[PDB]
Amino acid sequence: XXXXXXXXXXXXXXXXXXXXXXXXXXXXXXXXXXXXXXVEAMQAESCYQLARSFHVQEDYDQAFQYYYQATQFASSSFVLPFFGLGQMYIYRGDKENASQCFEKVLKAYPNNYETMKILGSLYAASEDQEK
Repeated sequence: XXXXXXXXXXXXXXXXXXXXXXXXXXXXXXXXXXXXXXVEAMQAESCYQLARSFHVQEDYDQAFQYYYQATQFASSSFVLPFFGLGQMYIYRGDKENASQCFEKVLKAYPNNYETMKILGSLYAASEDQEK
């Protein structure tokens, strides 16, 4: 109602479309937000939504690349990217970097049930008594 012109607004629209099941609108909004000023290497939401579209489709290589790009883009929302990206390590067969990303996510937000469950499963599968 206010104005759909904006990189952050485009990212929010893409996220709301990807949550509502609409990958074309998400891709278009991501491209428009990456093309527009204010969002070239300062917005994790575009590459984050691209990596989530690839993750939901089981495209973990491009999803991991877009997750790393989003994590390099915006640290202040890094609980969102690395929680995906370490899960891409779960796709890769690398529990160490996955546990590192999940530990960073847990240090950012210690109230996440899903990240806590994933870290518990990873520690029970591959961790010693000191962990």
